[PDB]
Amino acid sequence: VSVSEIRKAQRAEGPATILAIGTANPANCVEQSTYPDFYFKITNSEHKTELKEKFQRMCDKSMIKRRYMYLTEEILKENPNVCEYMAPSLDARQDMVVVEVPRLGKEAAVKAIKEWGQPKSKITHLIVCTTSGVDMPGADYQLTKLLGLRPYVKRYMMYQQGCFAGGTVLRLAKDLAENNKGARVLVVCSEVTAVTFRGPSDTHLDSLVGQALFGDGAAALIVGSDPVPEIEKPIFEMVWTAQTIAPDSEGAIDLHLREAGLTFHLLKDVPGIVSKNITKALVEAFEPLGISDYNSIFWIAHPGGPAILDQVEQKLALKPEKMNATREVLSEYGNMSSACVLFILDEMRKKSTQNGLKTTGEGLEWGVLFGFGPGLTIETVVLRSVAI
Amino acid sequence: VSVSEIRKAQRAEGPATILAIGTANPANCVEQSTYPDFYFKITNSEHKTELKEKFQRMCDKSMIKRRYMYLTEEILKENPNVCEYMAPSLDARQDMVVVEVPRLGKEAAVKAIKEWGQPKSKITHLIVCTTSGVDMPGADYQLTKLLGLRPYVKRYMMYQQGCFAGGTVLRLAKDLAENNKGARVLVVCSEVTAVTFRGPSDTHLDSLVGQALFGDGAAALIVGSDPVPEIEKPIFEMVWTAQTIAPDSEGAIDLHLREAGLTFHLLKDVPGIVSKNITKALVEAFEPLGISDYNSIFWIAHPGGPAILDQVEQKLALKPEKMNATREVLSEYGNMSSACVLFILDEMRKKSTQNGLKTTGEGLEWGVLFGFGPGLTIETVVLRSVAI
Repeated sequence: VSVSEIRKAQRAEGPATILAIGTANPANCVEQSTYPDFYFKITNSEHKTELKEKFQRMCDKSMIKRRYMYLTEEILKENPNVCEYMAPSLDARQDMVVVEVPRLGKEAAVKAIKEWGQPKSKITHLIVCTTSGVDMPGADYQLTKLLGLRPYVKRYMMYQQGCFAGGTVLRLAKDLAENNKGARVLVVCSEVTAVTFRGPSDTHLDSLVGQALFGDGAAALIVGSDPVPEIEKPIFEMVWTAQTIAPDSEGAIDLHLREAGLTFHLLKDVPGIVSKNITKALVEAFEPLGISDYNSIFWIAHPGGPAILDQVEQKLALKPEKMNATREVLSEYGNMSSACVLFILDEMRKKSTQNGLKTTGEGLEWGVLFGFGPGLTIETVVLRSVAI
Repeated sequence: VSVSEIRKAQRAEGPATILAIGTANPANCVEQSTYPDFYFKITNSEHKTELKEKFQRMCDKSMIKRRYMYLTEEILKENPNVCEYMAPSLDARQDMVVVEVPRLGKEAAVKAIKEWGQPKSKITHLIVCTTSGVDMPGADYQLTKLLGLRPYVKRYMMYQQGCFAGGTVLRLAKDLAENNKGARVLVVCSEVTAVTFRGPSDTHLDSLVGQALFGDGAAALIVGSDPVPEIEKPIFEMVWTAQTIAPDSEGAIDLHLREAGLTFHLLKDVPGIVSKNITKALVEAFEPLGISDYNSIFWIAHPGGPAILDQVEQKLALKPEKMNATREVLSEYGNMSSACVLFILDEMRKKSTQNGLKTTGEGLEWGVLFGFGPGLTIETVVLRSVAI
């Protein structure tokens, strides 16, 4: 047997391409304007006047209009340990998210498969990504079951990943599609805040900020190299990826899975660290392509908070329109952790097509997608649009 | 800018190759002959006489002479919640393994990098895999810091994976090395039983079986395509991989992460399912290669328990020597979950080289490595040996 023959016959030829995007969110919609009143009443903290004022300002500055949440008032009233700031509550939280993560991801995945138009039996790889809960067999096994994928689908279960992982799953699917002839990767990010929700405490305002920002959602992609012309429909192409850890950012964002659920901590200035290091990330990606005008590429940035977006825009002098798709997803859905950046790609390509632009990346050729999260980690994906 | 030029210049040419292997284990060595006495005492269950006799039979049939355990008598005496069959103890368990996982992985990784002999700054990708504990930033971030890797190393944090993911990390590193010119992947699997350890209960004999089998260990690999002749030293080549879910195996092995730590459940006959499904996995892998004599290839099987090995050997009529390296690792270390198969590759190539055989695969050309675990999942990696 010749391994070099086997190897040339095994691998794909072209760039890993996004061929379909589908999204889903819990039915329960939570208005941001009145969230403070609702959250202080459900967590029994109505008597903390200075603290609720603090949360009202947080919610007012978030630039989030609404979020979708698996957690309802009814569910929360049955779980006082989840409504406390710190009470043993992981078993109850796990019981919710071990079921909700695959459920919600299945909705998003069905949508993406329908868009793609090809038999689910041609799905050869599955990436499932979440930051809410873990189990064995994982959510990857659950989604194989729920979707009726072939039992020999090759699975990649990405657990406890964090806000920066929409970039990581793309980085992964790129190598899976490109190195394997005929491979079609289903990619699912599904994030539920039932593991992080907790009551307010005036000595942990970083935990509280989280309660203003994180929302639920799943996004699914079909990724593959060598699309069949006129049968499959390219949306975006991946060209180059990177992951780095920003200097001076030790302990900026930490989340620990405990008996009281997933705690959320912010010890450094995230917006300032991201803004200070985004240029270096851009030159590593775009210098080899000869591009240095960052207003000439389309943008996708994980909206960890609005201040990240503002401080990046200001550092680079981005025109205000560059972050439009990013800010629309933040407005309608809040920070959905790893899924957010995938919703943004959907928003951008949908708006570009609806508005008659020349490419799926706002009429521009090249673009960038950034994931930001614990480490402080920056994930970079270089994208090329598709004509029409 | 041409994406096809970029794609041709970006990818590697040859098969992903294992270039170094290093292992490590906690210093505390626990003899199996006297474990029943020690465990029924540290868990305050000396009254449970019938149960303890059942354990001694489990331990005597295990074919495990010793195991290395991070947990010591001193640690167990400071953690009575850990020694109960089911007491709130995840926070204590997480505090142990969030630190011991990357500590032990770093020992293994330093050994492999020393074998490899190239500057650690040439490590471009890092896969870290564990079934014990989770945290954010992960053990991948911790090992990047502990080892001094470049902060732009591309990371793949595989958490809550199970016995079966020694195969998974090889499946993963194959695509990473093969699709990226110059990529050198450090792979670390590091497994500590402090999240599973718990007292006995005579109504849960499946959990008790876990206490007789699982041990601690880390194994590290350097994986890359296009090795530099006579600078780098190939050990094994990967040629083809697969992952499947055996029919009729729902709920065979389940592990849940709870406030009381990671529970372990066995509801089906694992040895029976693995043995009924192994032929199908071998014909998928070897039919395309023209090979059907399973005694003509070298073998690496995850030793979940000894009955898995006995029932596979019997089904296939394997000669008794085929499972030698597997059994020697089971004997000296126990089931180390995802790290186990990697120690078995290390034992086989070291014995082959020590005994003056012609290849690193016991003098044979082609081999197979199998990972077995929750799902019921079977991971298959086809390997070619290297001369000398």
